[PDB]
Amino acid sequence: ETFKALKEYREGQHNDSYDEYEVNQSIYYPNGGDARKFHSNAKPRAIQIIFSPSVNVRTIKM
Amino acid sequence: SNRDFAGREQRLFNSEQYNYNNSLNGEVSVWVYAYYSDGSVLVINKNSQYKVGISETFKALKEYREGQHNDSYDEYEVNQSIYYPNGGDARKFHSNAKPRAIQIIFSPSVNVRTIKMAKGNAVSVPDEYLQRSHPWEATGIKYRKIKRDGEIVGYSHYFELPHEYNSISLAVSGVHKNPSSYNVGCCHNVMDVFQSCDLALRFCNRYWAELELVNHYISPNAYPYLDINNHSYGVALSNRQ
Amino acid sequence: SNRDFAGREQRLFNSEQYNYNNSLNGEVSVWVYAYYSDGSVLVINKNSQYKVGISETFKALKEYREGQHNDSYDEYEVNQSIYYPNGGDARKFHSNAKPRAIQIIFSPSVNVRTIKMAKGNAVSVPDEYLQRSHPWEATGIKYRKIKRDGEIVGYSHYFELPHEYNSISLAVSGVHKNPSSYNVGCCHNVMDVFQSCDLALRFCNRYWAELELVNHYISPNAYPYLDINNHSYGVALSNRQ
Amino acid sequence: SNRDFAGREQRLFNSEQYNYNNSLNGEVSVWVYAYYSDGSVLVINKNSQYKVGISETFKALKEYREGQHNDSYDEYEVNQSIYYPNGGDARKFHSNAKPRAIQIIFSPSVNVRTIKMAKGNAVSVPDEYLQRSHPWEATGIKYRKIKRDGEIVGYSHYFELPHEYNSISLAVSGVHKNPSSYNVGCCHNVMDVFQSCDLALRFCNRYWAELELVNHYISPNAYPYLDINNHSYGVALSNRQ
Repeated sequence: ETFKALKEYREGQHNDSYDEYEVNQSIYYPNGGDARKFHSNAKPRAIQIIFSPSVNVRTIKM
Repeated sequence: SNRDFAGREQRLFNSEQYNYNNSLNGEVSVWVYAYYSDGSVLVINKNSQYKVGISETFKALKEYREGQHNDSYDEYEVNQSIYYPNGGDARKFHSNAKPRAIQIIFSPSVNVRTIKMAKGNAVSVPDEYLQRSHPWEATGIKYRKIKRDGEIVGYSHYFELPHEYNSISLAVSGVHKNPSSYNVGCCHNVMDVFQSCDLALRFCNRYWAELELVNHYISPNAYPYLDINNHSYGVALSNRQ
Repeated sequence: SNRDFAGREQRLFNSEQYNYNNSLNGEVSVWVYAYYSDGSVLVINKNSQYKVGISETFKALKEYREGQHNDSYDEYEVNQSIYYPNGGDARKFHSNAKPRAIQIIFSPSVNVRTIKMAKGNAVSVPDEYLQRSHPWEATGIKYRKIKRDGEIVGYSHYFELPHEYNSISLAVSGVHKNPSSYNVGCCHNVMDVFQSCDLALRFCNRYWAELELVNHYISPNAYPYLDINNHSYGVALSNRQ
Repeated sequence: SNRDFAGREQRLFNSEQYNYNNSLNGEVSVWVYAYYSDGSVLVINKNSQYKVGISETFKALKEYREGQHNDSYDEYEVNQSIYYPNGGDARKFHSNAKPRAIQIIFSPSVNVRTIKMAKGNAVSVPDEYLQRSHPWEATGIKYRKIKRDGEIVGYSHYFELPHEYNSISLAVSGVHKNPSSYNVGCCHNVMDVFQSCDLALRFCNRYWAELELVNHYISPNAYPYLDINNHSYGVALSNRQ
């Protein structure tokens, strides 16, 4: 997944979508964007990766 | 030499400002800063003679973005589910409009031993139920000295609200220092204190970042501040050029 | 026997809550309930030491539905036609946002003889014209005891506004009981009462039905209430398990 | 002298970066730039081990302005009239959302003789009809060396779409250089190449101008670029300080 694809998207509701285009610009390069927030609440705070027990753990790559 | 009158007058002008603020004729001031997860900060300031404070509801401390969408209907529902568990029909687990932290700051003209805080729950009860509530706690011992160049420029109490259950109403209060034995609230001056209640000036605003707060609110007004990095701001004036 | 310490401690814990509230260290509390024709109810609550009250404009008591349509422009006009007959350009004869009834409730820690109400007209004049207005009426004799299990848990004043001309502003005030001869407002404690003004916590909310009010506001907080069926709510604590 | 170890280590650090990229352990990368009449540019980038490519539909290459109006219903219709003449009900002769030009860029770690392109028509057919389509053309001979300071920093294929009939789907593919006789896709490593398919990282974005692309995408990441003035960008690293 891309950075943008991992950001919170709320289906059928407002998403601050124009401002969040700008958030992205300021994430890709410091001071690159014209966003009206310091920290986007759409950014993931954590990640968990889970594999089925049928994986070989020594093959996992990230 | 002692004939540098520019130097002597500069030092006096600053000392006079320091001392005037600390006189019974001067201001006492309080600020509440509410810190939100998007990095924006709400400030509420009040400035008055004699005594000063601030009292806000749970809802009033929640992030409000002027002239933009605020999820306002869903946030009515968030409130209902905060006032009573499962009381609301909200489409989120955690409202990002809830303050993540609070900082209370007093001007150095406060008497720290007079500071009082009522930190209520979300229905504005200080301590679980009204029948068992003392209506304030004296929190002065918890205030840190905000210092610049050796000089106390302010007092800070900082507390996080990092858990889902930190949902608060808040009032704080302090009294202007008075080392005299003259009671400013006794019969000769009491109606002046009643007038001071009417005369107190309030300010509020939401800044997009702590950077803006520091650059455009704290610094231009020579206010005290302590930032999230534990760095002090303000201007030392006592016997200083 | 007298060796049932669980029983004795339960009774003391409750008696202590009763008595603490009624101490000079305790809360006094007031609620204004405004009842609308759609069955929803606005509550305003204030909780403070020493004395407490609530003061609202005509407009502030009108139904407001958070995050939904409110006929807001037409309701500006309704107001103009309420402030002066034929002063407005409203598209309705009677605004359903006007309160149909009011209930004032005080905690049992109030002294009923101190209760004061200023029930103004729509431009906030107590009695027709300011020049002839006493700024309050002492309404204590009109308060009914809200009782549970023999115990007074609160005091209620209920009044309807069933006529087209009942358009009001409203303020109410009461003082915490004090059977002592120690004046809490005299010179030794006066600045504490001034601080109590800053420290008072406010709450407001509109509930969709009296059922919600009873289930999710009155009951979980052990507050007193009297419903439109004349049924009492609250918790008796004096010498009770 | 030979005892300037800062100098020797600087040159090695750069040479190591050059060489690592070109190792079988390193990345191979491709970029598609689509140039629109309003001067904005869409970039699609993919970065992977072993081999890498990009495949897009006609519609996917059309200008999309995030969070703004896009004439989206009319542009559904534009598409219908592109897929079949007079198939749509569009209110324009020429959509300004259609790319005016394409540039394909590969990292210098590609083997140019492995580059393959399938430039289809608007219904994703490489050559008029599927029955007569070879599914790719080997276009390596057309790639220009992007050079800085003597060093090949990338490879460019640039082609305009200046006619009303240049309506394309597009896929491109290249393989990482491998001067060894070790086949990275043979049985000892084949499942690593299958994993590389999962592990490939994609990026896409629309920049308002080529200036922004150069300043904020190409330059900060030490990527190769050739601008519309035929000027080269990138960083030379082989045996350089």
